Amino acid sequence: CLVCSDEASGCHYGVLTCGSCKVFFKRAVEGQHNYLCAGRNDCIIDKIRRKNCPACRYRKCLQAGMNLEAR
Ligand SMILES: [Zn+2]
Ligand SMILES: [Zn+2]
Repeated sequence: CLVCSDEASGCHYGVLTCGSCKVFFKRAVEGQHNYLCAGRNDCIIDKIRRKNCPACRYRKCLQAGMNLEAR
């Protein structure tokens, strides 16, 4: 993961965030779109690898530069 650092794979979504955040982005993209954090001033879904905010993960998938159809 470009973001979290939970090893990722290239695949169809290109941008190699972990498999989950990709499929996630996908279903997100699709239904639950825009995940605007806990707006808790740039929440970390990283370093320690704890999901302090699921919303924030999508936000940083963007930030990482992860978009659905292989950005
Ligand atoms: Zn990830
Ligand atoms: Zn967050």
